Amino acid sequence: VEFGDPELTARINDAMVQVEELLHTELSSGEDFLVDIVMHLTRAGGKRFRPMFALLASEFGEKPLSENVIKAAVVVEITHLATLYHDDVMDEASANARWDNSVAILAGDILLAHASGLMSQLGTDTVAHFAETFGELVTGQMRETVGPRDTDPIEHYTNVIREKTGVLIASAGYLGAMHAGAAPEHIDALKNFGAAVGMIFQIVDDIIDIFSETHTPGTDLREGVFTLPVLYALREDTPVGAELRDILTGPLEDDETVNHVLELLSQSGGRQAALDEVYRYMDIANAELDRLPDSTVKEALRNLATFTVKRVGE
Amino acid sequence: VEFGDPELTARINDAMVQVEELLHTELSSGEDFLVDIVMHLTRAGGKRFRPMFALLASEFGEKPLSENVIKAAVVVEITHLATLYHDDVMDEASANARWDNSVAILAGDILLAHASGLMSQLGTDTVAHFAETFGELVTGQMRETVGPRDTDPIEHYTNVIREKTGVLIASAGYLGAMHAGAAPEHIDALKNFGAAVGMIFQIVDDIIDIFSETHTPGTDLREGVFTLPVLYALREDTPVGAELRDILTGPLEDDETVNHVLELLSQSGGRQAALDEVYRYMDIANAELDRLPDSTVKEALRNLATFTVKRVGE
Ligand code: DMA
Ligand code: DMA
Ligand SMILES: [Ca+2]
Ligand SMILES: [Ca+2]
Ligand SMILES: [Ca+2]
Ligand SMILES: [Ca+2]
Ligand SMILES: [Ca+2]
Ligand SMILES: [Ca+2]
Repeated sequence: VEFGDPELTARINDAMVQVEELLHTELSSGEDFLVDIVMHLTRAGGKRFRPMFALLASEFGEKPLSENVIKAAVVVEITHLATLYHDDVMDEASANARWDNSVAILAGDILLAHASGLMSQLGTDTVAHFAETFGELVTGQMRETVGPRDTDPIEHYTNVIREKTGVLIASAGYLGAMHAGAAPEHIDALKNFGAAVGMIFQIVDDIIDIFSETHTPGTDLREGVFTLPVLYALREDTPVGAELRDILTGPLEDDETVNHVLELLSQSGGRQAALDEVYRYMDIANAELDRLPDSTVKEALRNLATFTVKRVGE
Repeated sequence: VEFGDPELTARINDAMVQVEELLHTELSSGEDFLVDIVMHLTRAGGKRFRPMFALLASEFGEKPLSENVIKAAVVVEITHLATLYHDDVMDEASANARWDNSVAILAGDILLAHASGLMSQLGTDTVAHFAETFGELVTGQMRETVGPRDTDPIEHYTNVIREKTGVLIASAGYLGAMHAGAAPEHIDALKNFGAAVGMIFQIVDDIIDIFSETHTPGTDLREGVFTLPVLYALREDTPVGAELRDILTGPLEDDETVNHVLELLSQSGGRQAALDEVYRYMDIANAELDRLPDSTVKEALRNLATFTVKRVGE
């Protein structure tokens, strides 16, 4: 990406190239018929936020951007891609679709095999950390799939994001810093910062989905997914809260009902409630950066979080 | 199981209990809603052939049946269960079935997370070995899914079994022996023996599916899966080979066509061709046991293979 420091920008950009090379090698490893399938399902790329965060984190150690830092970053990104493959097959909830599903399940699995190969060269602490991280991630997908049962819907939603999204970003910071040989306190801070940042990104995304116009809103609503601002509004002891409770159980479908709900939400206190929750995570993020030495990298991380927050408020 | 040595029988049976305990702990670890799902999909158990083979293999090391041997065995069995979960979802090729599929995909994934936790305590060599093994296994499932393309159907079939089945049994022998501290030659022999045995079990199973009566035959045929004896028969320059080629492309369905094919196969040389291939693997198996010290455990392994072979010939 682009930071204040142009010296930083260049170092990082060079490392991102090394990450992309090793990643491509792994995605294209194996028997022809299998590689063909993986390459056809290749997502067409991404922002690579997770490996970049791992690279930034490594700047706090004695060996920034070293070969094992690049390898850890690739492990994190491979894991990310594997989960997308498995998540996509489940978003699907005749025989040319049952084939498509087998294929993506196996693509996700071969990716995990590749990731494990690299982790074997990174050490058992990485494997242990990965096992916990991937377990959490899978727990988040299961949690989302089963729903809130009879728990508080806001706690459920928070848990789903912490697990499905937060932990892997926390892991990028952890592994980036650890394989750079950073101090334990700094490793821990970057891990915690990643977790807080994961919460910020998702809640901000959810706010935008409901309250913004153009770069149509209400995507989550149509699918029947009620995110933080909606959950807060449904809680209110007001006429708007009451009307939202009475509508948001029945048939979700026609555009007119969706647009009425969207207006109700704009009349509710849900946006600001979600935004205050974003601010609380930003306070957490800032407290973690507090544990790190002042530097342009620290400020680049702070800005990553702050810029996201500013998409929805100040 | 039951071997000649009753002293062996007791040692092994005690270790299998320890394997079952740790396995159950892992399958039942995690959040309530996730454990509930895993336990509901628990296969209802199995023969545990793979962990038993790992335990037998460890008898050739300085530390037979030690705690890490038990842990390796559980890793192999967890991996086995994970692949079944993913394989089952693909054998499936409306919304209460799309839910069932997400669930099994995630169950297989949480199992891999559990396996990785244990491997982190077993060392990087185990993780490396696992990465290769699981990669092969996934390659076999993909290979079966895509079909033989334009390769020799017999080579394809052999590759599918070596990868889908053989490698994990080879891995049980490898890991059992290695974590017992066996000598490299012995570790290697037990690994190779496991691979040969995997081929024997599957080909014998396929022969039985076609040529036996009661403990109905032709399961694979109905599903359109042509195993070794069928592939050999389809190769023959005889009237029976010609008639099989002309039938085994068209509509596979009615019982009368199935039963006619079954009779044709009994008139062909396919059974004996498959059986000679079994004998060739048995020769390989015996050559591997040759590398191991004489002992009741060696003979128990030999008998495991020999007893299987005798289900279909002498
Ligand atoms: C593993 C993982 C988080 C996949 C995508 O999750 P998501 O459902 O938040 O993404 P999308 O909404 O695009 O399906
Ligand atoms: C991972 C794995 C080998 C699952 C079962 O394979 P299979 O298709 O041979 O078993 P089944 O024939 O019972 O589906
Ligand atoms: Ca999804
Ligand atoms: Ca969104
Ligand atoms: Ca309004
Ligand atoms: Ca199957
Ligand atoms: Ca069978
Ligand atoms: Ca006959």
